[PDB]
This record gives sequence, C-alpha cells and structure tokens, in this order.
Amino acid sequence: QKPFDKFFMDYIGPLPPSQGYLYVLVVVDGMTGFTWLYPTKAPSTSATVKSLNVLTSIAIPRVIHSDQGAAFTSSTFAEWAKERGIHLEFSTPYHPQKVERKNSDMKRLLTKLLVGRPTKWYDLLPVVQLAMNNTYSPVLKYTPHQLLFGIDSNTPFANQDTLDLTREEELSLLQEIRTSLYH
Amino acid sequence: PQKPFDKFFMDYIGPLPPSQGYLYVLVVVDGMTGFTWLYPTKAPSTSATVKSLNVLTSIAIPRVIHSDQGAAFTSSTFAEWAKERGIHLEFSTPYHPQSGSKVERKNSDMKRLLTKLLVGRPTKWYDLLPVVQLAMNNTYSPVLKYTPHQLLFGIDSNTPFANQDTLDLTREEELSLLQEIRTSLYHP
Ligand SMILES: [Mn+2]
Ligand SMILES: [Mn+2]
Repeated sequence: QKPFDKFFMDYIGPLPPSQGYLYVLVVVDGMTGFTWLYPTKAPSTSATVKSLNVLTSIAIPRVIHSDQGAAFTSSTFAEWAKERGIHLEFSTPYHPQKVERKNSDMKRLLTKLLVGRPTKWYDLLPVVQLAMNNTYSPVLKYTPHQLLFGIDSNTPFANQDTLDLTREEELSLLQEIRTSLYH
Repeated sequence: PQKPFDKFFMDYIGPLPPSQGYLYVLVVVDGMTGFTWLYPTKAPSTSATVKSLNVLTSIAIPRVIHSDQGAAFTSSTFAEWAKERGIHLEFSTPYHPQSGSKVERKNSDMKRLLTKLLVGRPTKWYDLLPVVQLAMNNTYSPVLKYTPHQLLFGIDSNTPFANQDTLDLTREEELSLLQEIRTSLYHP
C-alpha cells in the first residue's frame, strides 16, 4: 500500500467558540498515520468538501472511511466523491471498524486539548497538528511526518525536541501531546 | 543550509469569475522545491490569508515569506500574525534583487498561466483547482531534474498516482488541464 491511499475522517466538537469555529475535521492517512486538522463552523458537507479539496490537491485517495454523520452521507458529498473517483466506506453494523479505539482515543485527547483551551484553540490548532505528526509512535517506530516526508529527510525543524517552538503555551502543548498521544 | 519550508513566495491572483463564492486564489510557492499550494478565497484580505496560511503552517512554520506590498500582506494584523510565529516578512521593492529578475519572471510566468487556466473555466475553476495544483506539482522540471512533489515528499517516496502520463485522471475535463499544464509550465 501507499500514503494517501486511504483516509479515515471524523468531526470533533462542538468545541468552545474560538474565532468563530466550533468543529474540527480530523483526517488521518491510513498508512503513515499523518493527521490533518481543518477547523470548521459546522459539521457540514460544504465544510467537509472545502477542507478535502485542499487536502486532495496533494493526492486523490482511493478510499475514505467515516462514520455515517450527515456531512458524509449526503448526496452532495456522494457526488463530490464520485466525481473525484473516491470510493466512500462507512462504518456499518456489519462492517468492521484497535481500528476504532485507536481513532477514539486520539479524538478524545484532541477534544480534551481544544476544550481545555477555550478561546485560543483555533490559533493553537496548527501547533496541535504539528506536534501530533512529529511525535514518535510505538506502533509505527517513526513519526508520521517521517513516514510521509521521508525518514532521513532534512526536516523544517532546527530542533526536533522543541520543533522550533518558543512560546510557553505552545511548548506546554507539545509536552502534553508528546506524553499523552500513545499512552 | 536550505530546506523545504525555509522560504515561501506568495501572491494573490484574481479577481476571477465567481466560482462557488470564491474570487481569488492565494498562490504559495516553496522556494527550495518549487512546490505550489493553491488556496481559493472570497477576497485578497488579511483574514483570508491568515486562514489559508494557518492550514499550511500546520505542516511547518516557514522562516521567510516573500510577497508584494499588497494591502493584505502589509497590514499590522498580518505583521502581528507573522511576528507571533517568528516568520520574517519580506517585501518586493524597486531595489529588491528577487523582483525584476529570474525569480520574478518565473513567478510571473506561473501566475499568468494559473490565471489563464482559471478564467477559462468561469463557473468550474473552483472544482478544478485541486487538479491544477496536483498537475503543477507532479510535472517534471528541467531546472530541478525532478518534480516539486518528489522534492518535497522525497525522491524515492511513493508517487500518489499510478499512471505517470495521466496522473490517474479519467475525466477529459481534467486531462485537458493536465495537457495544458504539461505543455506550458516550463515552456513559457
Ligand atoms: Mn462522527
Ligand atoms: Mn499581488
């Protein structure tokens, strides 16, 4: 298999109103575990399509998996997916999601972090993403960023422990994610 | 010791025909790899620029962003967004080496081409924007010897597509775009 071949996606929220945003679309690459976070106003098809058009400008996935939230089961979303050539796969009573709990724990953690920062979470979201993808996974044996961008690639970060963060609210965020993500 | 995400070039193109609520595209180019991000927006405003760049900087914080002195980029709101993130903002001036040179010509060529492709599909360019970006980043550069995608994600890393010639695109609406891009990109 390959990166960008399959995505798992879900909405978290409603979150505390931060700069007018109430939800985050969480999209995870199935192979590398690389996570993209897209803040939105609603868990809607429109916002889902907006976000995924940005993501799928990089590569078009073979498959996307989600639960049956309204955003994902609409005929509009279905038509978007059909046109792009993307097969949609839903969590069904007869379909097998580990494969569910992994996502559940990370989304729980995600929600805790964002709700725990009521008015700043929107501005910190980019730091959350960055921190998650540059955190070592015991399952992977590398970080998701290493797996997407190349293990021995020269990274954008001068300091792999701080990730070139300097602000205290950001550094404590990185500390909290590093110690909670897979434990 | 140059690396991806060291330096961004950014600019707006537009106004374009209003496709699904959008009138502009923020064009961001990584200086090392030549990898291009395209973000559709309703306006060439600070708030649109911040919103778009917040998505991009979820991947990495650039050290320098180079733009013209457009109102969106010289506002104090945008200065504070950048200062808070340790991003150095650099502006085109009449005595700046990168404007009126090889860097400017290459950037202006790209943006002329982008504009042409989008204005040519007044109602549907928004739907096709992701195909434009894909095709740009997965076309070979004689200058580089590689594609921008190879340069950003790794030369030996897995190609997103499966068919090199078509990039897995099946609709002729998309294959038309790919042909234009392949023909025109580095033959300006
Ligand atoms: Mn859900
Ligand atoms: Mn401009």
